[PDB]
Amino acid sequence: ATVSMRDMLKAGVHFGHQTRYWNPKMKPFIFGARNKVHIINLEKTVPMFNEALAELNKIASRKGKILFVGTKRAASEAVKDAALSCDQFFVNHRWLGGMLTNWKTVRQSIKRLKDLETQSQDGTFDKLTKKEALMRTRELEKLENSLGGIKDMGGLPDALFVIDADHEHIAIKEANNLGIPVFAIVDTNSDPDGVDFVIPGNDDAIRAVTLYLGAVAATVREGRS
RNA sequence: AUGGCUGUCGUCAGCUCGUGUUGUGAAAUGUUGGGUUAAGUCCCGCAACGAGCGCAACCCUUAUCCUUUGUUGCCAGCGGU
Repeated sequence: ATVSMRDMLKAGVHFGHQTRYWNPKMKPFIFGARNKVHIINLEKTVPMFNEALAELNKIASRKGKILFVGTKRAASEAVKDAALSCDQFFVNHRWLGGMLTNWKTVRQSIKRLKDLETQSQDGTFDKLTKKEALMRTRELEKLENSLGGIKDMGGLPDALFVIDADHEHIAIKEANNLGIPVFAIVDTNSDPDGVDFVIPGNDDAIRAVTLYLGAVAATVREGRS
């Protein structure tokens, strides 16, 4: 149920950014620098990866709801195959400022989505002209482009999973406000203090983000069972 | 001292609210930015997300055809003048 260090070496989890963009709040997780490129200290990560999954074992056991957040085009596709396979919720596109704290408004937009979603099945657009139908599908697709992965959310999620916290610092501000356990994949240039469960790793690699997703996929399915 | 009614900026495209967020606060954000339009009209980005009054549309007239009717209106196809 846990990953080995050998597989992570092939995954490229320790290939951080340069020594010019590094964040000084990551010193306890910085190994060295080769060709002026910081290496993630893998010794601290592996044990912290398990307790991160251990926390995932507890929340998923009590019918908990988790949220995978990643707005990078080099990670936007993996999260789609992740949440849909493990029966969860995700946000691959633009993280709206106010998805959590301003839920009383995003709740109605979901009703607006489901209003146009229900209108798309029966075919109500066939009696309206081409102008009214195209207009109702240009927003319906935009809400699918925004709230498409959280249509059946049902209230505030109980856990937050983030990919590269510094690129998602809007989501962490909302997570620390409501008191939600946030599990983030922090990079050498990212923000560690905002997240209580930090997982020092890389974000600009395809195989790196999937190795995390493969691990979190099984542990949450262990909670559903 | 007022109601109702009116002129003008101006038919200019702006004016605001609920929630969230930012700053001790007045307030800001939304309404900024790249393009675009007659126009905060529309798309994309974006700590903003939505909505309301406005703009637009629905109203009237004019322009083309068809259907319905033919008076006191009209006169082509046929006669008497």
